[PDB]
Amino acid sequence: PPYTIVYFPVRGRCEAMRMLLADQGQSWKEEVVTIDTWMQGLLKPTALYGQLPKFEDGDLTLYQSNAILRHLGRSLGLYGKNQREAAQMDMVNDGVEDLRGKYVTLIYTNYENGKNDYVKALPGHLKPFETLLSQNQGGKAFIVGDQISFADYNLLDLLLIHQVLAPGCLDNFPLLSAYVARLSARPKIKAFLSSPEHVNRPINGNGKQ
Amino acid sequence: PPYTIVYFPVRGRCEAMRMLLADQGQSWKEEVVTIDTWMQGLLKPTALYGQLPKFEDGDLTLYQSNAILRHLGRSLGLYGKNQREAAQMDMVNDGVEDLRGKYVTLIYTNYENGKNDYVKALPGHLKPFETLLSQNQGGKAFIVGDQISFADYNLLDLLLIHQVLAPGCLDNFPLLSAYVARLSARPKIKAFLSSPEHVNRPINGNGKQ
Ligand SMILES: N[C@@H](CCC(=O)N[C@@H](CSCc1ccc([N+](=O)[O-])cc1)C(=O)NCC(=O)O)C(=O)O
Ligand SMILES: N[C@@H](CCC(=O)N[C@@H](CSCc1ccc([N+](=O)[O-])cc1)C(=O)NCC(=O)O)C(=O)O
Repeated sequence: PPYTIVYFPVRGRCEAMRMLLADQGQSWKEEVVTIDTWMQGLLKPTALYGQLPKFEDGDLTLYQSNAILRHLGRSLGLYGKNQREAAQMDMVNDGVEDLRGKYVTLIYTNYENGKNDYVKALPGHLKPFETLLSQNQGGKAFIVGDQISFADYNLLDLLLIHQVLAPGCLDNFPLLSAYVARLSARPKIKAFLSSPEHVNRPINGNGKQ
Repeated sequence: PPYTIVYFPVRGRCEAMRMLLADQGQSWKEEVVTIDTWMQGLLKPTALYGQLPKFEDGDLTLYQSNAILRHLGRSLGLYGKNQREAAQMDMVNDGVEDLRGKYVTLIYTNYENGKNDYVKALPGHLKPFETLLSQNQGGKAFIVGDQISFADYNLLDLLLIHQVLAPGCLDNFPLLSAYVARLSARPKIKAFLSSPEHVNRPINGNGKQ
């Protein structure tokens, strides 16, 4: 530390890492970048891939939301207890990222014409996570092993935004329903999710959610 | 170990991990899955995300190409020397993945109509990697630090397949050109790139490259 998140005034690819920091009792600074400021062209060319989020942890400056999550995982001991768990956590997180990519593409490029096919195809994309939960202490612990990891925060966010997109998408996925309920109920996440910083921030950069 | 790769008969998302294993002096088995076998629908339901590659390292079964690369990185000491390097390697690999994703979309969905725009947009996506190299011992070493990492193999593969897509795309990226040449010249990679199993394998699954 200190921690700084440099991002658009949205939840997007930062709410997972924000929930992570909150739940871990870490404080951080938000450097909010408007599109107006972004369109000025001063910051964009200094970013590695010309994109946000950008994250600072003391002397370490990072880009790529999942690299940031993995760094937080390794540094804060949220990357499982062993080599198997670390690999399985990567496998989970890559799955989360696949579906997030499909979600982002829908929201920003094809919402009106593509939502119906998306929500229709969604249960097939959520089943893997229910399956993962089913094979880990009957879904009563975390996505991998018995301790919270970076992969949990990301999957939790993915499930949260998808409930907004499709209200009852988790009714046919009991383990994922209770999982969302259980992790959201953790005191520090509970507090974060009800905080003005979170509540008064749109999920995405357009209207669409 | 033992190592087993379960995949379709293409280079695709497995050539990087193959070059990794080859370069590290590791042997592995190929379990080639044909469209016919996939269609018969016994293996697909058992795969976590209904997709390949599937990877076995002794008792550990994995899906997700990048999770496999990260696992090989962690277990074979190809994940840098410290926290900073590990995070920067993740930042590089995620960038490689982003571009590979765009590549896959071009190849498999919009090759003819989209190739023109893809190639004109390509230099903007290659520049970050040239910049990284220029800032790491003047491009004389690896993408991050002075030892080969899982990120190098993934980047190397991505660059190679783009040299097929756009013959001269590295002309204006001299450090990447030399980087490709130098890594390709590593005896075990040089050997692997000539080997019939690689040479006889098509880059993609639809016969487009
Ligand atoms: N692979 C990268 C993807 C990063 C990314 O897509 N960043 C978007 C913002 S996240 C999605 C997003 C986009 C826009 C807004 N907004 O409010 O304007 C909010 C969120 C961006 O920087 N766009 C600016 C640009 O490319 O020039 C990662 O995981 O970090
Ligand atoms: N995020 C995953 C992506 C893997 C993936 O996309 N797998 C696909 C493509 S394999 C490479 C491939 C693509 C297309 C053909 N083809 O026939 O044209 C052949 C092989 C797959 O298994 N598809 C089977 C399915 O979904 O049922 C990863 O990184 O491993």
